[PDB]
Amino acid sequence: QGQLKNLPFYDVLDVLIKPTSLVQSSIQRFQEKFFIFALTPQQVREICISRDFLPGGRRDYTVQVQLRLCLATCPQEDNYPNSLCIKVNGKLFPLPGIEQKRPGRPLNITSLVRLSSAVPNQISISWASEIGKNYSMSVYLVRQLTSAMLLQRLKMKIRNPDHSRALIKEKLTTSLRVSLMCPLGKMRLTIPCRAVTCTHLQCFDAALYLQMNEKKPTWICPVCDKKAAYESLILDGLFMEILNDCSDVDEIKFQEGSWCP
Ligand SMILES: [Zn+2]
Repeated sequence: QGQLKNLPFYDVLDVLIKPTSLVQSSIQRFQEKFFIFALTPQQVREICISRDFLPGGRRDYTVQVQLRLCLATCPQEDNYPNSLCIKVNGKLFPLPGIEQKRPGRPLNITSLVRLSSAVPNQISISWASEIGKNYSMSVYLVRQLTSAMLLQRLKMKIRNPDHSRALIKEKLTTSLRVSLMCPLGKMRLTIPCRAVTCTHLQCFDAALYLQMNEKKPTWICPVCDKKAAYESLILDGLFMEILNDCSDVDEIKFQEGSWCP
């Protein structure tokens, strides 16, 4: 209870505060709760040496303290309570009526964190309750990953050319036409990719798809607009073979796994 969905661009290094119910008075609308964590000496050093270019162009800590809120039992997306107000060591953390419907995201609170092991850090959370909607907070130490990093990991996880040949033949059992260009970026595919759930043969470029979700993480497949989560992604060996053999060719027709332009 209170566990959140995995974020593909973060590695969890530690749980600083385990999922914890934000208990509400039933009588008063507005609520406030305080939480303490304390970094170890090695965690402080971890943050301090971690600075690098982030997306946006800013140099900052890539090892971060990340606060997440969600409804309360299975893994949930980030969701905020009505009138959420967060203070960290007394300083207000700006966030990036009855029906507040604004979508939650993880909060990088590192820049208000006291980078010390001798002194505890403190977080205050205020909110206004809503009937039959219960929330939970947790705080993690995370390393933010780039798209290159996700790409690399994705490479270490690729699909037999024969799998797609059987979909070709178990589909045609006229002519099956497919493009070698990215529907996202319009240039020639470099690393061809789709979700295992996708029933189409058309691929998209892994690197460019992960660059887009790095900025605005929607995880929607550009070909068919179904869910295309990071963990569902595969790289098609067949389209990789075809890419190393073609040049100046944009589209191909498959027959009963042969292929012409
Ligand atoms: Zn799709």
